[PDB]
Amino acid sequence: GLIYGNYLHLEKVLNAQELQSETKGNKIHDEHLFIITHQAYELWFKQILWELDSVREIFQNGHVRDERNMLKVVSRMHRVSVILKLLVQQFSILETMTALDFNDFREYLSPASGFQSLQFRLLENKIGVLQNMRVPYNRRHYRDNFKGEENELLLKSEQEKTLLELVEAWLERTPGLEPHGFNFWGKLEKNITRGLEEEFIRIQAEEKEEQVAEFQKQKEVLLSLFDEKRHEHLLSKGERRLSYRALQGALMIYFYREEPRFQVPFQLLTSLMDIDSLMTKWRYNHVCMVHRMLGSKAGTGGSSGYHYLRSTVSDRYKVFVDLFNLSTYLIPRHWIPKMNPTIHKFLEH
Amino acid sequence: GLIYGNYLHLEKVLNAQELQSETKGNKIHDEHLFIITHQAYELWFKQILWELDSVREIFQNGHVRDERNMLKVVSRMHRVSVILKLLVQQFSILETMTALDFNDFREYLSPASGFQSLQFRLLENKIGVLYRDNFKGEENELLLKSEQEKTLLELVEAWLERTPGLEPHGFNFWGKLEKNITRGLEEEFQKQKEVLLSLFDEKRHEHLLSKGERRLSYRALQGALMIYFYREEPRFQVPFQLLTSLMDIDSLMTKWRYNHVCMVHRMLGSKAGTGGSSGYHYLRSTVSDRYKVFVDLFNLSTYLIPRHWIPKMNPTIHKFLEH
Amino acid sequence: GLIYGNYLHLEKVLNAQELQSETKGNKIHDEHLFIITHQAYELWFKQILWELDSVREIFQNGHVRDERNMLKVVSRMHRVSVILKLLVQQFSILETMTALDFNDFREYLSPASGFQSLQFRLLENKIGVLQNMRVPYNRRHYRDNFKGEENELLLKSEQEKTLLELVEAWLERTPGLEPHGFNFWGKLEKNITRGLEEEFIRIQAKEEQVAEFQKQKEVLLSLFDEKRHEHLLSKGERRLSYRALQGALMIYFYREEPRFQVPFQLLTSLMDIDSLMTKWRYNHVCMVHRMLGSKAGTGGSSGYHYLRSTVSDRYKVFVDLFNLSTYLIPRHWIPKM
Amino acid sequence: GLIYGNYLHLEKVLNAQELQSETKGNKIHDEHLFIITHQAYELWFKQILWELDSVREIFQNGHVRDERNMLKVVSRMHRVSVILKLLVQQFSILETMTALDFNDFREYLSPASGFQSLQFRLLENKIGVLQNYRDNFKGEENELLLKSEQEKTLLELVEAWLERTPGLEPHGFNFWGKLEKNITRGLEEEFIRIQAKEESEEKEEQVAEFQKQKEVLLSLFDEKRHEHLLSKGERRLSYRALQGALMIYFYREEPRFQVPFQLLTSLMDIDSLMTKWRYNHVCMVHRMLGSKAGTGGSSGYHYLRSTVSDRYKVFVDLFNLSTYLIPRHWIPKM
Ligand code: HEM
Ligand code: HEM
Ligand code: HEM
Ligand code: HEM
Ligand SMILES: N[C@@H](Cc1c[nH]c2ccccc12)C(=O)O
Ligand SMILES: N[C@@H](Cc1c[nH]c2ccccc12)C(=O)O
Ligand SMILES: N[C@@H](Cc1c[nH]c2ccccc12)C(=O)O
Ligand SMILES: N[C@@H](Cc1c[nH]c2ccccc12)C(=O)O
Ligand SMILES: N[C@@H](Cc1c[nH]c2ccccc12)C(=O)O
Ligand SMILES: N[C@@H](Cc1c[nH]c2ccccc12)C(=O)O
Ligand SMILES: N[C@@H](Cc1c[nH]c2ccccc12)C(=O)O
Ligand SMILES: N[C@@H](Cc1c[nH]c2ccccc12)C(=O)O
Repeated sequence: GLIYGNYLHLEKVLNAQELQSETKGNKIHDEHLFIITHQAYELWFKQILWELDSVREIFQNGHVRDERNMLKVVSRMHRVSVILKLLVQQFSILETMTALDFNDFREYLSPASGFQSLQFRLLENKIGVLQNMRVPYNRRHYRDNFKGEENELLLKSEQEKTLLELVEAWLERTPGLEPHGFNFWGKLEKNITRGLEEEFIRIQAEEKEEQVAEFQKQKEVLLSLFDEKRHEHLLSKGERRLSYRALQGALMIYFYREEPRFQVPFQLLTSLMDIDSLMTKWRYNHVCMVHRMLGSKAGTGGSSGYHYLRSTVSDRYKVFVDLFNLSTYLIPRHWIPKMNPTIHKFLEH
Repeated sequence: GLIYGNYLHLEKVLNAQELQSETKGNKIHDEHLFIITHQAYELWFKQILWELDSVREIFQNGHVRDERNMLKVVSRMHRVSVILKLLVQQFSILETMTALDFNDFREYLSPASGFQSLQFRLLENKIGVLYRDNFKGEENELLLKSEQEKTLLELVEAWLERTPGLEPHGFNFWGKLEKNITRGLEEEFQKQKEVLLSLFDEKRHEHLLSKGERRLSYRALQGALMIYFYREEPRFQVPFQLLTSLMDIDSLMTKWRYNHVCMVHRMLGSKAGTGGSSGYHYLRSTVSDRYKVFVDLFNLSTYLIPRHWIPKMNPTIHKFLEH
Repeated sequence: GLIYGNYLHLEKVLNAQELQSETKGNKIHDEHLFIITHQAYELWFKQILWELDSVREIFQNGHVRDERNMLKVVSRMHRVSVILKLLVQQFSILETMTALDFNDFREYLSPASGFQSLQFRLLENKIGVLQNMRVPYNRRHYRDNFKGEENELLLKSEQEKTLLELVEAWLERTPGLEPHGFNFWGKLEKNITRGLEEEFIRIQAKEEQVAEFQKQKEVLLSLFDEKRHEHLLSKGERRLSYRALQGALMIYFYREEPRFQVPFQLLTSLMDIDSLMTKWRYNHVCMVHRMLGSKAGTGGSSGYHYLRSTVSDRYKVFVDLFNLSTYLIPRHWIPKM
Repeated sequence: GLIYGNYLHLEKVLNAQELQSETKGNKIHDEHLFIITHQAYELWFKQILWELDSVREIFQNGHVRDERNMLKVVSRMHRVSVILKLLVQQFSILETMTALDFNDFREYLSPASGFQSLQFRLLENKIGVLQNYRDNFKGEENELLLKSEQEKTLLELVEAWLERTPGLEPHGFNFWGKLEKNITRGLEEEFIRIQAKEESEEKEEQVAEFQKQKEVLLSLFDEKRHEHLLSKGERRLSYRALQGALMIYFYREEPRFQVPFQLLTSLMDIDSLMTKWRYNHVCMVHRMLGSKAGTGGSSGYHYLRSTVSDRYKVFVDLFNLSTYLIPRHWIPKM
């Protein structure tokens, strides 16, 4: 007969708390809070990876093509986002430890650090952090912190398809992009040209000289969206992550989100942004706690400490930057290519 | 030397997830979340036990008498509050599991249930909640001892009885208080008068104690009111924070029970639980003041009077209640 | 050009703070907190009403029929829940006021109370709380607080279609229920009857299980008892029509089918809102207990004891959505498509 | 008789919502959310100002000297951080507005913006955000803003109180003189240990780390270095207020120091939460605008990112004192 403790394997979970300060002569009371906190984070990291891998598989094995699977995909991605909120507020518990009491056992931690968290790196990689985009500390690649089987695992996570790459391929298949079909991009380029011209004609008919200047730059940006060569250049700089065609699909889903087939997909894209946003907030809440804990002391793990972490709060680690930056090309509602009754029907369940 | 995963014994923590649906033929994806969620709770239960026992020990070994320890005491108790708030919020994660998906692996859980959580019971007992069939062997022992050892309620109680100002040949708070309330009432209804004076009925209080309506002794109650009214006095400041934290822990506990109820409702409807209870209904009954260990601290708000009525503290007792 | 303060009408919002303790002689510092806190609850009440009326309108005027609008409906209802979530937590700001400090200005408040909040009642009604659902004290006093224009709005909020009623009509049109078509209810009764029979066979092949089985057979088959449904629909155990219940269950079982994906989100949101309204009632209670103890309320209720009575399923407008969990069956039994 | 709606002045509060999009024809449903959200923020800003001024007065009028008042001071300061935490969470509400729906009424907002929030500026100044923006303000509002720059800030008031911390006096406990003495000996003893070790790469690694540590620790006792950093703005507290804060950190368990230590912790909490407000703000603004310039004239997203830095952290020094934490046995005995 199943027993709660055995089902949950608490004989392992609740016998995993060894205070290094205890195993060295003077246990420091607050080291217990320190271990439990990290262990709770790591248990949730594992859950995130579980969801994340299942969603990667759904894309990879072709099942995302069958649109009855979108509810499951969006519901699991949103769950990753919900766990991450919890992880962001979880720092409030560690923050009840003063820096003085932390100071009483910090000496027993060296040279271990969060640099040695296998799962945090797995998670970064599987979402789609580019290894060359990573802020360096001590002049070498992050994987130097791992050896053997763990190193092997990390390498596979750098090599296997990332959430970013999977979502990208799917985005490239978004209905409506086909030039000989609805031809979204063609119609969009045309409609933006018209809009601008009607807008310029309206303007030229202090405010004027300014509105002209304001017009002139909005025009450059909007029209630059159709410069594919410019995009390719920004791709290789890692300034952009998505392929030109994938950007098109994403924009297609933004504009026509209310169309029934695009409603859950638009929720997914929103979730992808949520997850980028939560991950960075995790980083920043981390940074704020570490400032109070260390001041400007160097880290047990070999970094500058507070200062290094601060530099990781940046778009370098924002995998779906392209989804955020699409808001740059938002246009007036009536500029958006109208849908005929055939494609309106194409995009119905 | 030391490595992250070894340090945290991730070898154990991250190798502790066995889907009962998987070992039984058809693995259900959402059972992983079900397992991880309970494991995170238990970890935090263990942390709470760790803080709680450490605070009980400070009361027990006499260190609480040394008032330089109050900061340690309040801060650890506040920490318990903070952890509990996260635990209340943590239900929102499990709530991303639809009842339908839950329904796909629930069959593999019987007869197990939360009734078998050792740490939850240890928690309730050590705080002062006044089922053990669900345990036996060595676990029944710890459970036994947690009922027999002095509770947080009893330890706070004794400490509350030693509160300065409560001695009849000293500042005589209680005598002075009955005088000022007898005066102020007749200076000024019958219903408030009835209630306010019943505070001075020690006999009524003892009767309510045995009835279980009240937990703290009469004397301990007096110290608590003394700390409320004079909380700004330096020696009472951190003690007042402590009383506040005790009340915090009480609310968060039932808020835990209640968020639990709301989720279980959506998961089970009116089905009976795997542990043999009526389920939702049974859980609804635990969200009551029967489980509120520090009810008296809440109830004291009944007897709050105008500032004027409060026994003026002369310069003698003022300098005494200075650090 | 417009300016922030003017745009937001801050000349109204930030000039709305009058400390009654200050008006009557002695300013008590924490009354400001007290005031701002309610004002913020009411701004959000207004917002909730705004989302809510607009979703009601989408149902009422037929727009929901075009499923293009389902993203809007679910986004706004989920928005209502996100706001309620914030409002549950907002109590922690007022909890930084000790009971002893509150007691220094409580006297200047009587006989006014939260009981006189028009928007809270509007919200209750527009979601769908019926007069019968209300606690006896509340039923004969909630409307006896307002007059004229406010009383006008209250009557409307009850006379007009509720979210409950509107969602009920729409659930009744759930594709799949039509007997000439997919005949969901017919297939379901057949499959469950077959399932129970296979199950009873398995248990006979092997004392507790037969007893468990029997209770479960009793409950499941009872689902198909429409008369029982109406009887319960009169003791107030149930609120939704029979057919609407079938639509809800249809959306649960077939939630992955694309036309049901967003509808399923909506039912979940509906339950979220119910939960969060009660968690609001309960956080409220927990606070008030520490503020009043056993003292009666300024509005004349018993205080703690009364408020605690509102933390009841009798106030859950969508109880049925919760209670359909009672009737969940193994995947295998669900009628195939 | 007093009535709820009247008490709260809801005739003002619930009649303050004017959708500009509506005023110009096409009502956009989400503009209402946008308005209510900002209005809620401003009510909470007002509450913060209220609490914050009350605490400033306690200091300014000398009431902090009477230590009866420390419970009030800390509880109100803690109250401020509890409000700020809600304000940070409050962004999640506005985040249920998509960028495309925001786009439908954004044009009606120009040229208003958060630059024109009076209360947010007052908040910054009163806490003590160093000057080195009033363009967006005029008239009486401009006046108030000046007054907030000239009146004593929370930072300045806490600084003065820290300068009066008991224990600092040289002919009394002489905390600083003793602290320097013990640090110097502590390091010299640590250095003896390292020297004893056998010549290795590890030993040199320990010597090298030691030297870096010794230099940092002992620079605590360089007052000229501190003054130089003050002038550069890289620091904010006087040298002596720093000694007081350190005194309170080290001896926090001493009864007279318990609640003051809570106070200092609360200050760091508020810095931490202000910057978390700015960053949550940033994250939302990126989804809303991408790289479009703000209606208020800034570059937008890029500008807001720059406000998320220690340039705005009023109590940096309280954070940076963790740089000088030492082993317990080096702390001067009482
Ligand atoms: C007192 C509390 C903490 C301190 C002082 C601290 C400090 C640091 C420091 C200084 C680093 C940079 C590496 C180094 O030089 O050591 C770091 C990295 C890291 N820490 Fe923390 N940390 C704390 C709490 C936590 C917690 C609770 C977690 C939960 C898993 C965590 C996870 C990580 C991770 C994943 C990294 C790598 C981050 C990256 O490179 O982006 N830390 N930490
Ligand atoms: C889908 C989620 C859950 C369901 C359906 C559920 C259901 C139940 C039920 C029906 C009971 C009463 C005993 C029984 O008949 O089995 C119970 C008890 C209990 N469960 Fe949960 N539960 C859930 C999640 C959790 C979680 C995540 C925890 C975290 C540790 C937890 C901890 C407890 C505790 C401590 C009790 C005993 C409570 C008391 O007696 O006051 N449960 N649960
Ligand atoms: C110190 C804080 C509070 C106390 C002591 C308190 C107390 C009470 C009491 C006693 C009642 C019952 C009516 C009566 O007899 O007066 C009540 C009802 C109510 N209050 Fe509060 N309250 C507090 C804060 C709030 C806040 C912040 C709100 C936010 C809007 C609020 C809104 C309401 C509402 C809507 C009702 C009617 C509830 C129902 O009928 O279910 N109250 N309150
Ligand atoms: C869709 C939502 C929002 C957007 C797109 C947005 C955008 C911006 C931008 C672009 C600026 C820089 C000035 C400019 O060029 O306009 C700014 C500043 C500011 N905003 Fe927001 N904002 C939003 C919501 C809010 C909310 C809810 C508040 C609450 C009061 C707020 C308060 C402020 C404040 C106080 C500033 C000045 C901050 C500083 O200069 O450090 N904003 N905002
Ligand atoms: N489901 C189809 C079509 C598709 C691709 N990307 C999409 C985005 C939104 C909606 C549909 C699609 C496929 O995967 O090939
Ligand atoms: N790197 C941290 C120490 C630390 C944080 N989390 C850890 C987990 C395990 C081991 C060490 C750590 C510091 O410099 O203070
Ligand atoms: N510390 C002393 C005095 C004391 C008892 N109870 C208190 C409550 C508040 C302040 C001081 C006390 C003791 O433990 O006996
Ligand atoms: N008692 C729960 C099952 C359950 C909840 N949490 C558990 C933890 C372990 C084992 C079983 C459970 C039910 O009736 O559905
Ligand atoms: N949208 C159609 C059909 C419908 C009713 N209820 C539904 C639930 C889910 C999907 C479609 C429907 C209508 O309103 O009449
Ligand atoms: N009913 C509350 C008083 C109260 C709570 N919230 C209010 C808002 C406005 C006016 C009065 C109130 C009591 O009995 O103490
Ligand atoms: N309260 C006294 C002494 C004092 C100043 N700073 C302190 C810090 C901690 C404890 C006491 C003090 C004063 O204001 O002058
Ligand atoms: N600054 C925002 C507009 C904005 C945000 N909050 C505001 C409050 C009032 C007026 C305008 C705003 C933008 O550039 O899009």
